[PDB]
Amino acid sequence: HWGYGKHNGPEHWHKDFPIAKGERQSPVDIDTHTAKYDPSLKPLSVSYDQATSLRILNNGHTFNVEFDDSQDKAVLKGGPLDGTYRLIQFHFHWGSHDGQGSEHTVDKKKYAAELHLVHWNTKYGDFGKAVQQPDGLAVLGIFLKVGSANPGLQKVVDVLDSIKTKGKSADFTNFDPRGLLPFSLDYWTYPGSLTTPPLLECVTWIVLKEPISVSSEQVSKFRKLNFNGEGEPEEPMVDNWRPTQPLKNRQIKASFK
Ligand SMILES: [Zn+2]
Repeated sequence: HWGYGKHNGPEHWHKDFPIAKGERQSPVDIDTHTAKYDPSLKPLSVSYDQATSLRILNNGHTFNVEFDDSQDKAVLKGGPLDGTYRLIQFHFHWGSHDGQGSEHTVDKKKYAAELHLVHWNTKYGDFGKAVQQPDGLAVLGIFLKVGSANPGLQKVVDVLDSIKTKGKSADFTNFDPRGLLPFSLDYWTYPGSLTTPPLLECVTWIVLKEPISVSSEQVSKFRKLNFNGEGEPEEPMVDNWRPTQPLKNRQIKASFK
């Protein structure tokens, strides 16, 4: 019912999801000169040592790596957050070519891809309750810059040929998401939304300044996925990104001076 095509794409999402034109929509452009250091931010704590990946799936929009979120096995704390946020899945957005694909931009520059690690606030008990609250979700956003091959991505790349069409999934256990993090956790933060329908304004965005690498060959494997289901005309899964939205009455804060 929604997608990234001419008919069903970001320019038309507002018809069925009028919040698409709301106060706190994502992604946004990050102006690095006007994002101000915020000394009230606490240190950011990523605790992924016990993370338990389960499956990888093509949902017709991207591919998701799903985690066991029945316990505090992989959590995000600190920074702008109050309380504990549990990892439920991560996924990517990417382009048709290396010069586009990210959702957030930095001084109007696009990266080749962007990684989203989605976490929900445990005080709401269940992801489905959390997404209804303004402090329900915390999404780590990590930019991918084409350069050297990334070993922490390779297990993902290697399984993508098994989930080429919408609705396919594969077993995906023992994947360590720490291998997808940059070495510095310096970040920008702002209040926003899911970047796909239903576009709910429940997200504390934490966008890391340091990108991770991806080889040309690795991102080319992302582009061999398809939006369509089996037996339908082929629609390559590329350019599954929403363009940036107006900042409106928000500020982007920096964790670093
Ligand atoms: Zn995303």
